[PDB]
Amino acid sequence: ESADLRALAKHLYDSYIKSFPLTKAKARAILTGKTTDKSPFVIYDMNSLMMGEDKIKFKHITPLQEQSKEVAIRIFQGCQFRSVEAVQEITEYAKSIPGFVNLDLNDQVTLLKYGVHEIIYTMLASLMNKDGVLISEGQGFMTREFLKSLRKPFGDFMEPKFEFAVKFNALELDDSDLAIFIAVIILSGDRPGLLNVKPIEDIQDNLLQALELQLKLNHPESSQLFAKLLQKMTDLRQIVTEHVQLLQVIKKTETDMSLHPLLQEIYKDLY
Ligand SMILES: CN(CCOc1ccc(C[C@@H]2SC(=O)NC2=O)cc1)c1ccccn1
Repeated sequence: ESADLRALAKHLYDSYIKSFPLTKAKARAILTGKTTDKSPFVIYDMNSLMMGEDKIKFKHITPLQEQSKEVAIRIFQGCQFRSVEAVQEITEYAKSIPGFVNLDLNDQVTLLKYGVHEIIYTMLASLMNKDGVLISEGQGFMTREFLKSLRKPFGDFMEPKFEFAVKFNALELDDSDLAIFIAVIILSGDRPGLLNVKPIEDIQDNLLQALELQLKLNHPESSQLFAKLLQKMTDLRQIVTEHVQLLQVIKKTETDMSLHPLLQEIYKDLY
């Protein structure tokens, strides 16, 4: 019934607020000009990239990769580092979805493993506009053209995300909508190697109802927003497979690669 669907929507939105530091609301403000405390440092070329990394050096030190390697790869490892952090926030959020923790532990792993990237790219869109993407928790803004200049391999790993983002952001979803959308993505019963599909689908069915109600109430005038949003799920899935193909190419043609352990777990045998 409706009351429970709304309570489910709010539960998810609250845990979403607690699990993810940089929400779309905060992100759009920064990208717009609101919040009077700092303007994002913009990296649009190699000089600015240097100045950006220097400023980070004026500050304390953090276990990362303080250059001596190629730009395209530092940037590449930078995204992966941020992804490791994302996996932890997303996993915490996943555990807040009613029913999730009670699913077979193996399926939780599988759902997480296949849904984490689709969620990372969904959340990333919130930090992107047609010209760039926020980095360092809003501290910075790296341009789309700069990312597209990196040597060919790495020069085009973000372009598909930007293209998806522009389309996705045109739906103008807010955080309360995204929180439910993300839950629907995690609770996908079509993931490879699932042992108990039934339990997963019943949870997703409730999530879908809650999402539909949310979009109708929060966006009364947006015609077929629900259906359009569900279709974006095909694009997200494609972005992930593309990315995995690009990772294979790199592993096959780069001297060496090196992927963070947590990411190694996620990528080990994935679509
Ligand atoms: C926050 N930014 C913005 C771009 O942000 C991302 C792009 C792709 C991912 C997915 C990663 S990259 C990989 O191979 N596997 C993954 O899970 C995650 C974030 C940066 C950009 C440069 C340096 C540090 N930070």
